[PDB]
Amino acid sequence: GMASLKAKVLETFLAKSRPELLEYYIKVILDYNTAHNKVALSECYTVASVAEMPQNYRPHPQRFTYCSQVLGLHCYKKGIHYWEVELQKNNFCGVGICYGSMNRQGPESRLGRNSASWCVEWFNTKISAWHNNVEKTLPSTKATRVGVLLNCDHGFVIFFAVADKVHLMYKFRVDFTEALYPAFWVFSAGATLSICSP
Repeated sequence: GMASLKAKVLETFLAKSRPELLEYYIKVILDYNTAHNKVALSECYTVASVAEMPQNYRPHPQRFTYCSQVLGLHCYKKGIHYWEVELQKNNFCGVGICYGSMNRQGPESRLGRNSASWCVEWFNTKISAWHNNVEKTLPSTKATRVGVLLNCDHGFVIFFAVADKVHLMYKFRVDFTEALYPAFWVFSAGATLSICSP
């Protein structure tokens, strides 16, 4: 019964317009203590890019040591939330969510490559959705912006491509077991991920 009701709510959210999604807006700020040495933060901690000069980070237990990732400041276990990320030179980069308990060290700390995270990703300019180290290739888009709809109350996440209107990239139904952080990956030179304020 819950699964049948969840499905009807999911269809409603898949059909929402951008103004309707923006009603769930949440302000995401990047967490300085999580950024890998190769990740530079700028514009009042709303932009992540690949560092071209030393960032002079101190080692921190919450800092990613293996891959070029960074988290948002806050995590969410209740409510329904929406944020957007503008991309430049998106040859190798990723946008997703993860449990706080995701490992921050070693190969398994990569977004979508473990059971604690979900993401969409550009990889040699080709798009895929990832969870639990299982890939789903997706059609290309000319959009330069991703919208993430995180629904903790009903249990799903949706990734939208945002241009003049919104288009589905991929979704996951999940009965989440703990709070979720926005999460980001920037790997190719010149790649930038900018959190939007519309």
